Amino acid sequence: MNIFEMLRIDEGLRLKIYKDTEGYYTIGIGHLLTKSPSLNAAKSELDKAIGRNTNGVITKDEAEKLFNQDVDAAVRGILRNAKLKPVYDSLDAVRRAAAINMVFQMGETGVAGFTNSLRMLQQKRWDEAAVNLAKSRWYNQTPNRAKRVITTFRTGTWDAYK
Ligand SMILES: CCc1ccccc1
Ligand SMILES: [Cl-]
Ligand SMILES: [Cl-]
Repeated sequence: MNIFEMLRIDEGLRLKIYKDTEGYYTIGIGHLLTKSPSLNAAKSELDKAIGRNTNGVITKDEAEKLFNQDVDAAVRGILRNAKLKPVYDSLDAVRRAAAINMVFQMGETGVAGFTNSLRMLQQKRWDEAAVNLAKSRWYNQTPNRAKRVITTFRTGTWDAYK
């Protein structure tokens, strides 16, 4: 199992603009277009991202291409973050995917706001980190996805995704 497969399960795939769990215009595999309430602003952003006049609809290939760029960016964001990098480099491969998932979902600032959890993961105190991760708006808002990511950090296996 890998990051792409993991995120494809967590995010789904939609070829027409839709609103995410927070009510924000998104498309494809969890690609946020804009936080603005305007559908046009969203369509504008979409056309700018695809490089053509899409009219709110994209193909599967286009979706996958945004997806590759977004995963790439998430990882790169982690590596560039002084607070995140050290933790990320301390993790094994499976857990790294859990870290990428979080950043992809909520951005680097967001995650960078989980200080205590970061420290606990860095110390490899899995169960404790798992409990601390659960005390968050993230877990309360998207509990089933949070549980899957949390189990992944807790166990270091893909069991939650099987
Ligand atoms: C807090 C989860 C995490 C860990 C390392 C890097 C990014 C994100
Ligand atoms: Cl883009
Ligand atoms: Cl959920």
